[PDB]
Amino acid sequence: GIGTGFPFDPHYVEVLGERMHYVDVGPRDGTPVLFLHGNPTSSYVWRNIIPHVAPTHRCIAPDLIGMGKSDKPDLGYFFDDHVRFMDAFIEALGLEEVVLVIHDWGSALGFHWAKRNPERVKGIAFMEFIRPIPTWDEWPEFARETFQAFRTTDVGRKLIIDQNVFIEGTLLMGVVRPLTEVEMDHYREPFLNPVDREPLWRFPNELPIAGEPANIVALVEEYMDWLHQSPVPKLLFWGTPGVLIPPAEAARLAKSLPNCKAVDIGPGLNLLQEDNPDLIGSEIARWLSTLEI
Ligand SMILES: [Cl-]
Repeated sequence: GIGTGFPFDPHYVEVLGERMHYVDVGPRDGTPVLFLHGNPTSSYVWRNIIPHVAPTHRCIAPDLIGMGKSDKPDLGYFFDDHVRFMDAFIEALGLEEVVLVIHDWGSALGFHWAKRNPERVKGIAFMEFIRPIPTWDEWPEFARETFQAFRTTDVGRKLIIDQNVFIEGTLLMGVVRPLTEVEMDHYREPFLNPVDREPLWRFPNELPIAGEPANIVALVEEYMDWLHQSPVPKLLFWGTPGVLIPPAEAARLAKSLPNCKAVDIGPGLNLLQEDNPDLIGSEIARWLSTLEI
């Protein structure tokens, strides 16, 4: 079945005075492919996708600051903090032109960096990505009251920080197929200590839903406007019913985004990588061979 191991040798780089962990495999030359995870995952979410790409392209998969094997300083872990560290990680590795493979909050990082640095982005593969959610009616009904509760400093912190609900419950409700105990232990490992769970709570409080927070909504609207005009090659993966990207939204993007190929992965919620890694990996590898990289 789907692989549960994480066989990658650890790599570390100092970034703004903190150590960030990253996977780094594949050939040394060529245009690298930079894989960005979101909440509440790590580079572990790419473990079954990278092996389809690493034969022919360098794959770099960092753990976001405060997550995975990266350092966990006592920050608020706002989106702006993640932007500062990811900007610096990219520079610390000396990356020039990249292809991006992005998911959930990693897609907000990737699209925001791409919009600010369009000359350095040769392609974007994306899935279950951060877009403005116009009203709460556009958040999936089965998860609406819980995400509304997450976005409070009393109940939301009790659930996410004290009780680890984003790992023990929300994560499982973002994958259609059942995760194994081994896989769950990989996802639990960075957050065994409750004091380290701040990013798990701040991330859903940054989601652009019903106009809040206004600053994130504005930032996300900006990169979506860029994406709707930019000629950058685009590869969209979507599933049914999805979470952030329902089928009808995927269809709108497939019809409207320039230079965009859309791939239906079958059943999927948020972590599409956990439901169909073989199709995502093989399609990324095929798409890469068509780029001018
Ligand atoms: Cl989130």
